[PDB]
Amino acid sequence: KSKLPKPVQDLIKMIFDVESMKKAMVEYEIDLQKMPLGKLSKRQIQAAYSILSEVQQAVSQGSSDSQILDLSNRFYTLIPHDFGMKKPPLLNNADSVQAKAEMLDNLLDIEVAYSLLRGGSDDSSKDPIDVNYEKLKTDIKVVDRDSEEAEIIRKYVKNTHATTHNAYDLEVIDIFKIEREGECQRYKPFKQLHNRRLLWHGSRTTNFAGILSQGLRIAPPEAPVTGYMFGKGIYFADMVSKSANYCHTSQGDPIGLILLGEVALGNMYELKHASHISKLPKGKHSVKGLGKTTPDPSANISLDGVDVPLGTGISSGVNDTSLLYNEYIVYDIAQVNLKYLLKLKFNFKT
Ligand SMILES: CCc1cc2ccc(CN3CCN(c4ncc(C)n4C)CC3)cc2[nH]c1=O
Repeated sequence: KSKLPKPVQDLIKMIFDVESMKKAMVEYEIDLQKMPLGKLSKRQIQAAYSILSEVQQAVSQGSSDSQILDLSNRFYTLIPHDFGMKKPPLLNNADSVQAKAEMLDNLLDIEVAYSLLRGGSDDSSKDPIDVNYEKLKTDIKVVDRDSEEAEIIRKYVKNTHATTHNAYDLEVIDIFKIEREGECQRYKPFKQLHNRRLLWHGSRTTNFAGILSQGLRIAPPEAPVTGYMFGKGIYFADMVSKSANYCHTSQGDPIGLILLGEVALGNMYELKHASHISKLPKGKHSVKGLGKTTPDPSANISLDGVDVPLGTGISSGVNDTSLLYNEYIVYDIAQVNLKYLLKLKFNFKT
């Protein structure tokens, strides 16, 4: 039997749940009979991203819907979708490209999680929770509820739930302190950079075995850059609810996971509208998407020499922006040092 704390054991059970991986694929309208979990490969995902990039070019160059039908069918050939003896919807627009790139980004994390379960050793004398914990190459510790670090984290959650995300409220169940093997060493060129901030990143529970083993990653070269608002980077928010929306929890599955990462932002390239960039302008280290609302800067605090923007939301004074809240993007995986993982209960009012 495992000696791991019960909250860590429950976390491991959650992120390696095979039935949850299947459900995520069903949600993504994938045909499980034609493409089951075991059949998912990096090669097929990579080939589907390329078709998506082909669709991105045909949509921008104003190709006919007749010409687009063949690229759309090509996509469904690589990634079977659930329809039956039916005709699938046309991938003939930017919204379609964006939704399919988002789906493939999720399939990459699910493939990692499933490859970790199949690629190891089999020993019935060891607790399978202990076996799976070791596959993550991450030290996971429970943060004491009464500590100052837990108080700062709970205040950050409490103060940054946006009014426009009023459909649910959040309850912090567990706070974990996480240390991914070799991540601190990788972060070393950025450890003293200015503007280091503790920011949120939400994701589906089915992505966390991939996030903990491989860290936060950028979409591959084959992925269509126009499929992402600020291009292929790693996205963060300073508002908990903006990130919690990415958990995709529901009344039937209300437990979600969200990260707190130290992000070395440096000189930020400030943007108000979409810019599908391939690289940053010289001297810039990140992108800050300017929101209409920002946490109150007078309420900024320090937790281990890093800024924590835990103030309640106030007007940023920024006009004519496509964003309600800020977002931060980095384009080098080394600019992120994952610090905490929170298990949250969503209480829906709807
Ligand atoms: C503004 C805050 C924010 C933005 C946000 C945007 C998108 C995703 C979805 N993630 C799917 C898996 N994905 C991936 N997994 C593997 C690869 C190679 N990639 C690219 C990374 C992206 C989650 C997000 N959470 C947030 O809190």
